[PDB]
Amino acid sequence: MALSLTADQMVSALLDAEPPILYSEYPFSEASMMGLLTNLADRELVHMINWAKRVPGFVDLTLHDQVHLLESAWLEILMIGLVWRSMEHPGKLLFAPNLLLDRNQVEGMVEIFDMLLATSSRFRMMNLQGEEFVCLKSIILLNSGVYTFLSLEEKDHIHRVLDKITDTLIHLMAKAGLTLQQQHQRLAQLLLILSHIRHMSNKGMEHLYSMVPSYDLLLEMLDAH
Amino acid sequence: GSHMALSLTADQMVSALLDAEPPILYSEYDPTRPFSEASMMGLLTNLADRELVHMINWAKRVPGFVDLTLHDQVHLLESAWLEILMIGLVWRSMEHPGKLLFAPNLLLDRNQGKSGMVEIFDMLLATSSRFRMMNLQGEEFVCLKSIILLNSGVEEKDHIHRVLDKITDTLIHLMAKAGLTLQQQHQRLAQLLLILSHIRHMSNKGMEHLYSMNVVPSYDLLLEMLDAHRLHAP
Ligand SMILES: COc1cc(NC2CN(CCCF)C2)ccc1[C@@H]1c2ccc3n[nH]cc3c2C[C@@H](C)N1CC1(F)CC1
Ligand SMILES: COc1cc(NC2CN(CCCF)C2)ccc1[C@@H]1c2ccc3n[nH]cc3c2C[C@@H](C)N1CC1(F)CC1
Repeated sequence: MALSLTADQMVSALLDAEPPILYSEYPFSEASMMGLLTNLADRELVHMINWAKRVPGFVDLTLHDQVHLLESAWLEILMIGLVWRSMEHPGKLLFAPNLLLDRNQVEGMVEIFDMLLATSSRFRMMNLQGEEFVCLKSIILLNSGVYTFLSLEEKDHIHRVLDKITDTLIHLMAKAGLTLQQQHQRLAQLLLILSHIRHMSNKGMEHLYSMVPSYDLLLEMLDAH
Repeated sequence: GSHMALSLTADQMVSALLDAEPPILYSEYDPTRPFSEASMMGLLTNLADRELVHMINWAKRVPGFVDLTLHDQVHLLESAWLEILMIGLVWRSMEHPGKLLFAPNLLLDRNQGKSGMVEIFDMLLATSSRFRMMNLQGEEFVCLKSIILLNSGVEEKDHIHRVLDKITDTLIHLMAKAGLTLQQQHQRLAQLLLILSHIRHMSNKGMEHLYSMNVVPSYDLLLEMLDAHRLHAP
C-alpha cells in the first residue's frame, strides 16, 4: 500500500499522522527544568510511537526492525519537532506552549541548547514548510538506524520508501514554483541539516549516558499497538 | 589568474577537486618485521597524523575555503577532520568487502578491530558496502568530501551556502552526464546526502572514543597547521 501513494496522498498521510502539541506539567531551578524536560519527552515518546506506526511503510517492517529504527531516531525526532515549533521564536526553544526557554535557562545543556537554536534559525531562514518538515521527520525515522541493522529485501524496502519521500519533497518544491535547479539545491540544503540533527542527538545521548529508552520499553510500546 | 568559487562551471569544479586530491599514503612499519610487534592503534594514529598534513593542503584548494577567515577555516577543519578521513577510507575500501584499506600495506578485517574500535569498524564497513552498491564515482566522491568540509559542525554564511549549492549543481551535472533522469538524479543525490548523516554519526562515535582515552587535534594545533601552510613551498 505505501509504495502506491501519489506525492499528494503521501503528504496528506504524513500531515494526518502528526502528533499533538503537548503541554509541560502545570521561576525554575536546574533540577525543576530537567524534570519538566524529562517528563515532556516521556509523554511525547508515547505519541511518537503512534505517529511512527502511521508513517507509510513502517508497519511493513518486523517488530525488531521497527524497534531498531526508533531506538536510533527517537532523540533526533524530538529534536526536529522542537526546532520546527521554535522557528518563530528567535533565541527561544518552544518545548511546549507553556514552556518557552531561552539560552540562559544545567552543565552540558548549554551546548545542546545553542545547537538547537542555531538549527531552528537555519530552518526559519530557509522558510521550511510544514509539508517539507513531515517529510524530513519521516526520513529521520527510516534512515537513522538503516545502516546499523545487524544482518536484505527489507533494507531495499526502506530505501524504496526513502526514494518515495525524496520524490514527495521534489513535488512539493515544484508545486511551490521552484525551478529544476532550485529544487535540487533546496533538497540538498534540507538533507544537509539532517547531519546537524544527527550530531545534536549524539551530543544529547552523551549527556544522558553521563547521568535512555531501552530496546525493551520501545518493543513493549510498539507491541501495545 | 584566479577563479572565484561561484563562477566555476560544473566541469571546472570537478577538475579543481580532482586536482586537489591528497595522495594515498602508506602505513609506516617495516615489512621485514612480524605484524605481532606493530601496534594497530599506533599505526592508525601515525597514518592519521600524516594524512592530516595533506588534508590542510587539500582544504586550502577546495573552492571557496580560502574566502573564509583563518578562524572560520579552523572551525570547519576542527569539526570535519575525522569525517574527511572516514569518507576517504570508505571510498578506498569499496573494492575490499569486509576489509578496511587504511593503506595499500594496511588492509584490516573486523577481527583485527576486535583487538570500542569494533563498533566503528562495522559502521565504516557498512558505509563502504553501501557506496560499492551505489557504484560511487571518483568525481562524486570529491564533491561529497568537499560538502563535508563546508557543512561541518553545528553575509559569510550565504557564501558557504552558495558554494555548497555550486557543489550540488556539480553532483547533478555528473549524474545527468551519467544518463540519469531528473527523478533518478534527485533520488541519488538524496541517497548520497543521507550517507553523510551516517558519516557524521561515525565521526561523533570516533571523537567519543578519542576523548575517552593530546589525541584530539585542538583548535590551536589546527590554527597553527593552517597558518604554517603559508610558509610551504608553492
Ligand atoms: C533533560 O532533557 C531531556 C531528557 C530526556 N530524557 C528522557 C527520555 N528518556 C526516556 C526514559 C524512559 F524511556 C528519559 C530526553 C530529552 C530531553 C531534552 C528534550 C526534552 C523534550 C523535548 N521535546 N522536543 C525536544 C525535546 C528535548 C530535546 C533536548 C533539549 N533534550 C534532550 C537531550 F539532548 C539531553 C538529551
Ligand atoms: C587509532 O585510530 C585513529 C587515531 C586517531 N588519532 C590521531 C589523530 N590525532 C592527532 C593528534 C593531534 F593532532 C591523533 C585518528 C584516527 C584514527 C582512526 C583512523 C586512522 C587513519 C585513517 N585514515 N582514514 C581513515 C582513518 C581512521 C578512521 C578511524 C578508524 N579512526 C578511529 C577513530 F574514529 C577513533 C578516531
